Amino acid sequence: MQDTIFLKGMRFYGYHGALSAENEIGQIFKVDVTLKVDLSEAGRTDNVIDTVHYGEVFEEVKSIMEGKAVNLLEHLAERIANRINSQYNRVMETKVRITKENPPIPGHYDGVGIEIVRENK
Amino acid sequence: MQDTIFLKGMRFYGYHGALSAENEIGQIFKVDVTLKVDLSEAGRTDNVIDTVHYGEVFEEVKSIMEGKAVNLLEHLAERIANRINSQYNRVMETKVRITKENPPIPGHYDGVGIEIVRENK
Amino acid sequence: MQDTIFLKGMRFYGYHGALSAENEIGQIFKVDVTLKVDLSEAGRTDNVIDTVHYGEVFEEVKSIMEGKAVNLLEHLAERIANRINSQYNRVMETKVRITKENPPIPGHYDGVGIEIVRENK
Amino acid sequence: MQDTIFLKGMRFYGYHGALSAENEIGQIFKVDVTLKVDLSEAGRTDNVIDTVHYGEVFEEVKSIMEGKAVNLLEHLAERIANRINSQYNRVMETKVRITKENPPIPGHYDGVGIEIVRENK
Amino acid sequence: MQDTIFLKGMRFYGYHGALSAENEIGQIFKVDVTLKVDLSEAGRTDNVIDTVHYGEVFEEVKSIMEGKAVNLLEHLAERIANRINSQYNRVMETKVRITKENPPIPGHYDGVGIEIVRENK
Amino acid sequence: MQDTIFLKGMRFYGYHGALSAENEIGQIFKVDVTLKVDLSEAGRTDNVIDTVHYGEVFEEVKSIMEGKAVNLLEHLAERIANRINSQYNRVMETKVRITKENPPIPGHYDGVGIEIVRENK
Amino acid sequence: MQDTIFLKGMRFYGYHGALSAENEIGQIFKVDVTLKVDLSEAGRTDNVIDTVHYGEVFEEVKSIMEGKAVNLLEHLAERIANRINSQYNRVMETKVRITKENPPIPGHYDGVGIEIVRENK
Amino acid sequence: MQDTIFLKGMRFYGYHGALSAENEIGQIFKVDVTLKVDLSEAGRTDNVIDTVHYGEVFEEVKSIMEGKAVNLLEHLAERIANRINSQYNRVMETKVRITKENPPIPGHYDGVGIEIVRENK
Ligand SMILES: Nc1nc(O)c2nn(-c3cccc(C(=O)NCc4ccccc4Sc4ccccc4CO)c3)nc2n1
Ligand SMILES: Nc1nc(O)c2nn(-c3cccc(C(=O)NCc4ccccc4Sc4ccccc4CO)c3)nc2n1
Ligand SMILES: Nc1nc(O)c2nn(-c3cccc(C(=O)NCc4ccccc4Sc4ccccc4CO)c3)nc2n1
Ligand SMILES: Nc1nc(O)c2nn(-c3cccc(C(=O)NCc4ccccc4Sc4ccccc4CO)c3)nc2n1
Ligand SMILES: Nc1nc(O)c2nn(-c3cccc(C(=O)NCc4ccccc4Sc4ccccc4CO)c3)nc2n1
Ligand SMILES: Nc1nc(O)c2nn(-c3cccc(C(=O)NCc4ccccc4Sc4ccccc4CO)c3)nc2n1
Ligand SMILES: Nc1nc(O)c2nn(-c3cccc(C(=O)NCc4ccccc4Sc4ccccc4CO)c3)nc2n1
Ligand SMILES: Nc1nc(O)c2nn(-c3cccc(C(=O)NCc4ccccc4Sc4ccccc4CO)c3)nc2n1
Repeated sequence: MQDTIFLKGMRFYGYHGALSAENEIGQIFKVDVTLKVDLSEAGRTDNVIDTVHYGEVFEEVKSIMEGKAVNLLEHLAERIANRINSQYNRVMETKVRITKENPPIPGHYDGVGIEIVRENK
Repeated sequence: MQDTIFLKGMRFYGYHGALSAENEIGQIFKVDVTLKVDLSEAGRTDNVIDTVHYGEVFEEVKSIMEGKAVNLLEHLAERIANRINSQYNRVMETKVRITKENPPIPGHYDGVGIEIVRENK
Repeated sequence: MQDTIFLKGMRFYGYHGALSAENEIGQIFKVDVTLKVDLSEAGRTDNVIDTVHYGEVFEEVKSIMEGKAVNLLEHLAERIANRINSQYNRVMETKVRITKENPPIPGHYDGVGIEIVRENK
Repeated sequence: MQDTIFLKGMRFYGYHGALSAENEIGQIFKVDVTLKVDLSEAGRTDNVIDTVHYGEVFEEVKSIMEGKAVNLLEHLAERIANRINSQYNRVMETKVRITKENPPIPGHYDGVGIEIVRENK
Repeated sequence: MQDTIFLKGMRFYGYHGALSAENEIGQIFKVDVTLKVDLSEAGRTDNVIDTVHYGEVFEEVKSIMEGKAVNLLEHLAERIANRINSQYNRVMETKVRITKENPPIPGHYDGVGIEIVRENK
Repeated sequence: MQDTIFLKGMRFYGYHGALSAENEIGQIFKVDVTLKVDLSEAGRTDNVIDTVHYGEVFEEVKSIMEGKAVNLLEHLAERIANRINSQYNRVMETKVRITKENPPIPGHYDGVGIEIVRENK
Repeated sequence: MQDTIFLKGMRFYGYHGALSAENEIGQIFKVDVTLKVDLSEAGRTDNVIDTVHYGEVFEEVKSIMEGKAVNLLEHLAERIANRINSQYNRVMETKVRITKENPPIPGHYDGVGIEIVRENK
Repeated sequence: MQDTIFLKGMRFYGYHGALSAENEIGQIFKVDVTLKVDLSEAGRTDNVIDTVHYGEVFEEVKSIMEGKAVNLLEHLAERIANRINSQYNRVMETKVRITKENPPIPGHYDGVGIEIVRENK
């Protein structure tokens, strides 16, 4: 089963980071969420109730990304995957990628970040 | 067998969406289609009749994307995969990705969408 | 005097537009603001009090772009130029460009919009 | 008076070109239109009737770009400027830029084209 | 063994295509080549003779892409994979992707093309 | 008279540069040419003989950019402007911009270069 | 005289900013420098000694951008323009644009900054 | 286990290359590093000590990329993978991609390079 529902390049201004100054100034966090969902019923029915609402997922990601500042991207993604898996039984597995395009790293790069994959139990 | 025929970033202005206002205003839909096709005969012969015509595939996608408005991206992709699989026996499997880069979601992101993979029976 | 202070590609999700459906769904508005300001004193002093604060300007633009929905981009830009000119005497003239990259126009384009230039009286 | 109304990166697939093969195959034409229009009344009133409708302008450009094939970009732009100037008295001057990003020129470049500026008489 | 040597976005102006007009006018062909090669010896030695020369590979691709016009992308890629596999025993497998970003297809898309994977016998 | 004919982002691999190593290795040179030409006759007539051929201009630029290596970008642009002005009486003035996106400068930048404007005598 | 020598998109990681946290964490500063220089002698001679060395200019910009942290972009640009004007008599005027693409401003934008133009006395 | 920590598009100006002239002039090297690391503990704890520090990894890559010039990209990547695997036991495997976007290859392409994957022993 290779069907997926995705939300790409979601950007949020947040205050996460292990560094005091980061928590103070903040920065933009980029988030990609890919959900493993069987979409054949919805493909047949065309009834919005047979699939997972992208809009609702964005709201969940947003509430976590624009909420309380935490130290790690690992913790933010764990909370997002866990939030999506908990509320949608149709999601067989959740992939969350978070990128800091402008972290406190003296250099020239496109971004740094993490990616996790959590199956829905 | 890892050979594929692809059509990337096809853009169509359509009226699909579960929201009345979407159906009224419309938006641009981005579509990626990847077809699993054994291309060694055509690679040998160079005869256009031994492969699947990209132009014809685009026409099929277009007729569906610019046709009657439906609620879901899931339904649009199901119709496209089913249309391609039905008319081309050489296509072993069809992957259809549809992205709404500008859906009615208050936020900053690159796009939202779905992706399905349907083997040709 | 060719010195300027600028804010490029500011993006806001708003509900402006002459069409009911636009007001309902909303869309992203892109805004460029260029201010004619003599920057030699600040270039000499390095004292933030001798120039116009980009951060404060962004806040002004934001309050207007994310506020009450109006029909025209012309009206939004007039309000922004007027807001900036009114609060900063050092701004000799304000240029405001607003782009709707995804208006209700069935077609393929990069964007549509307006640009105004208002001298500070 | 530096106010303008603009339409950027409009893309149309057409068959214009002095070469037979071009007329046969076609290509994408990119068009930028900038109109000199005094926008202060509309900025005051917020009444759509006090400005020039971007949507209507796009329709005009489209009808010319997707219509009968001609030899020159110069002729296409002359027809567009003339069409806009004729129907809108508020347009003091029309600038039309047309780019062939992929003309029959053996080489590597971003595009070739012309730009004209026609005052409204 | 997941090591690879790659050449991305190689662009050549050629005259390939099943349509007479294409052969006459030509267009830009984009080519991506990925070679499966064990790079640990070279990683140890740092001796250029223990790996496959990217420059030589580009020359091979070029000679085929800028040579005699053929009908299919399938045939061009088959010739490239076969050319690389034949001359380099260290290449365990060759992947060739060819994209026509501007084919004679009336529409808006990013590109169309094929991709093949050929193991070296 | 604000009409212009332009060729943007022409790229050529050349060996120009004041440094021996540059002459040996080479690099990509990016060239923009803007010609001041009255395009109203051609806009009226649609006859290719009433304007300046973009294709011919590209050929001229190419012959200079891919020819004998010289030390300066200033000299290359002077030769191009002079070549275009000499062969086309309809060109009232020629602007030539040449960019070295990857010169032997240890740093991070988008490009360095020169731009000249030469009226046709 | 419209000839210019330019350096575009120079990027430096620095610690400038009126905010303590900025000075602590730092960020990338983007700089564009355009110099008004008569390039006809060099265009004639092809002798590097008749023009201004882009490499030397970059070094000057770099020494200022990667040096002591100051509060304002206005001060940094004033120092750069003044440094270039002082060391090169052939530079009739220096334009310096500095952009903070990621300042401590909670929002979505492309960048904020200033631009100054200083004639060489 | 599909969790990863990544650093994308790191750019360094170095002098690596098998050609004398390359070693003399230098060029920009682009590096992507993907680390296979189990991130669930850190996702639970939010304690920076339970994961691998992206900043420290960048420093390692940098020290190798901006250090002594070597002939091959294969050798540079082998040293990086080996450096990361050696210092971090939590890294189960290291993927290093190095791209020369502007090598001494007369042509038009996006880049050439290699990619290696080394499990941590
Ligand atoms: N795995 C992970 N996940 C997160 O969410 C993290 N947040 N930080 C984090 C915490 C504290 C500092 C930094 C940071 O980027 N520091 C950059 C830096 C780190 C280590 C060593 C050097 C540097 S930069 C440097 C080095 C030498 C001189 C001057 C500088 C610039 O400050 C990041 N690391 C994370 N790792
Ligand atoms: N899986 C899927 N597939 C499709 O094809 C869909 N079309 N829509 C769809 C239908 C109705 C509404 C929307 C939509 O994007 N609504 C966005 C939204 C949804 C849910 C909750 C909030 C919001 S936005 C919001 C929230 C609070 C205040 C103000 C707003 C902006 O309207 C999308 N959802 C789909 N899901
Ligand atoms: N100068 C200006 N400023 C603003 O802020 C505006 N907002 N709108 C606005 C208001 C109402 C409708 C639209 C709009 O874009 N409509 C697009 C459209 C307009 C006119 C004619 C045709 C079309 S699209 C079309 C045409 C034929 C068939 C189907 C369609 C798609 O609806 C925009 N126009 C503005 N002009
Ligand atoms: N000012 C202007 N405006 C237009 O609208 C034009 N359409 N064409 C046009 C007409 C006929 C041919 C071409 C074209 O691009 N030909 C390219 C070309 C022209 C002249 C000389 C050489 C070439 S390409 C070439 C050269 C040598 C060998 C092989 C080739 C590839 O065919 C363009 N020129 C225009 N000029
Ligand atoms: N698998 C494959 N590989 C190649 O290398 C190919 N080259 N062509 C090829 C050959 C002949 C024509 C075309 C082409 O793109 N034609 C586009 C087109 C094809 C089929 C049906 C319609 C169209 S476009 C169209 C349709 C209706 C009206 C007007 C038009 C524009 O001409 C491409 N097809 C290939 N397929
Ligand atoms: N106006 C102009 N026009 C041209 O066409 C030029 N070609 N070169 C040119 C000639 C010789 C060297 C270079 C070059 O870019 N050198 C870069 C450099 C120049 C001056 C000072 C330092 C550097 S880089 C540097 C500095 C210190 C240590 C290590 C390095 C890297 O080599 C360029 N300069 C031009 N100027
Ligand atoms: N003209 C100019 N030049 C420079 O070089 C400047 N550096 N700063 C500067 C100094 C201090 C703070 C900031 C900054 O961007 N602050 C952003 C901000 C400023 C003013 C008001 C609000 C904000 S953001 C905000 C607002 C409300 C709640 C939360 C936040 C996020 O901190 C920038 N301003 C400059 N102006
Ligand atoms: N696998 C690998 N890894 C590295 O790190 C390499 N560095 N070089 C390397 C060494 C020496 C030369 C070049 C180079 O790119 N040369 C380009 C070139 C190579 C072979 C054949 C032709 C050419 S370009 C050419 C051809 C004909 C005429 C004129 C030219 C331009 O010089 C690269 N090759 C590598 N391969």
